[PDB]
Amino acid sequence: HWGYGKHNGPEHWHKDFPIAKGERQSPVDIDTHTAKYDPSLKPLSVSYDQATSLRILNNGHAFNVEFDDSQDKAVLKGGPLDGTYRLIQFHFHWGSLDGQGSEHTVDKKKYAAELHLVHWNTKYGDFGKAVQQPDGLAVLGIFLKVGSAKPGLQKVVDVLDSIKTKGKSADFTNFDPRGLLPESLDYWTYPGSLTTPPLLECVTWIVLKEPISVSSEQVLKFRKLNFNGEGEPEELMVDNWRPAQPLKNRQIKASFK
Ligand SMILES: NS(=O)(=O)N=C1NCCCN1
Ligand SMILES: [Zn+2]
Repeated sequence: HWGYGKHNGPEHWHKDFPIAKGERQSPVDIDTHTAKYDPSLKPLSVSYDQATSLRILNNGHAFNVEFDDSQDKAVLKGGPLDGTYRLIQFHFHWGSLDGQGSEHTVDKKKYAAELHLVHWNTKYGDFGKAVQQPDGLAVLGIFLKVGSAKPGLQKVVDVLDSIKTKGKSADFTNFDPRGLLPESLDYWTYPGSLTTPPLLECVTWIVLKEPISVSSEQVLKFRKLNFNGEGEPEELMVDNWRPAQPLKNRQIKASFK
């Protein structure tokens, strides 16, 4: 099964998932000079005041903070999107070192990590149907740089000891994802894919320009997680990022001048 190692990592995924070489794969490098301001875009509406977090899970690839998506409670609207997208989970990608870890890059710069808030289009009724559609998902991507601590991340960091290994989960109610957002909602957007198998080409990506700052100690605790299950030899969960993929026939649009 797929992973991030030399024998099962990104260069191998195309054998089981041929769409890995498709026309709208993610992530990509965002060339800031080539992206074009689009005055047709609207501000992003991020409405997370009623979000209901439930659980945090180590799935062997990353950890997911899961939300109750049985009602419009935490939704993304506006920007490039038509209609309403419900938050289902967020997770991160990160490196073994502070100079790598993001999936998207900005003028080839790698950030220490990247947060993905995953939302599905409510017109398709749930997530499994949404992933079969070209406009099924919207992923809000936020870069993490190492600097000052992000207070709203600390509850996540402090629960990681309890989900060290693959398949472990813990209650994670009453978490407010508003505390993971930067001040500005300026963004880039393009049509892409999931960055993990099955790599489905269902995503409108919305990548914020402003990174959030996290402390070195916060990201160090991400790097103490394990890819392996309990009782198995320890494999640190680091470098769980897919590199940039060919842009092919796409244009990245900017919401800002
Ligand atoms: N990293 S990612 O693009 O968000 N890929 C995902 N794969 C499975 C479903 C949700 N997300
Ligand atoms: Zn992701």
